[PDB]
Amino acid sequence: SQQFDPYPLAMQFISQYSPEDIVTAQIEGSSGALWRISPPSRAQMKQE
Amino acid sequence: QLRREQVGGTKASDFLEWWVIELQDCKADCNLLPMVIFSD
Amino acid sequence: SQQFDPYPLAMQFISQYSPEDIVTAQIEGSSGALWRISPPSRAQMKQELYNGTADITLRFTWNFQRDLAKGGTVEYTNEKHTLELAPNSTARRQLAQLLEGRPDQSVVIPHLFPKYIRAPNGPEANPVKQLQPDEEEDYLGVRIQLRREQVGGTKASDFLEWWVIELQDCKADCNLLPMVIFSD
Repeated sequence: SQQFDPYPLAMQFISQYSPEDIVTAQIEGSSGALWRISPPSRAQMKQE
Repeated sequence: QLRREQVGGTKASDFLEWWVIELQDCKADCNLLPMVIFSD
Repeated sequence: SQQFDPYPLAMQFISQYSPEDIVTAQIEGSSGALWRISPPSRAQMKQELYNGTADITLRFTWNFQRDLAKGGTVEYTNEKHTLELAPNSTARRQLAQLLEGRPDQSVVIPHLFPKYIRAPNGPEANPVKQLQPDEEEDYLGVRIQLRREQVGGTKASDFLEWWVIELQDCKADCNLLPMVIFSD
């Protein structure tokens, strides 16, 4: 709320929601799986 | 970004690939992307 | 409509639907992903495909996801076409040969790809009974093939495999399979 306090529309929107009703999703960036693509489709990707 | 890892021969298929994405302006949690969502 | 104009049942069925209510799904044939199977399970596949006694099944399943914001309750409509393979028949032996690593071997499974499908408001995307009266001989055939790519040692696990399927009678769009579906 402090971060978005100057703005009126943002402030009313955030005020509308309870604190235990908003969640932060800490999606990992690097923790992915192997990229699986057939070599022909990857070559076509690069060429296109 | 794309990460490679040699295994082992064909050139491009010769080794493992995966993808790493990170936020544009990251200081210390570069390996993490927050996403705030409001659920009614 | 012109293509199916002589037939009465087909003509009434097509007339029933609006032109902006039927869609063609240009599912790609060759643009697949790597076939991932554990080496023991692939070896067991090949061995059971050669020296098997019980018939082995082979199923082709379609599944349509429709937008749920337009009303309607069921959100997925799916159905499968199951084809049996009797032991030592030509197709099963052909597949067992296919897994051997031949460079340009191919197999043809007759009557597997139902071209015209219907997607009702229920979870049964049955193939149109009418446009394909035979219901088993009107299904298109599918040419299956396996592609290898050397990497690099164990022989069979030494290199990448994926599968490419294409329509039985293809002239220029061989890398594409159309699938016309009527949605109520």
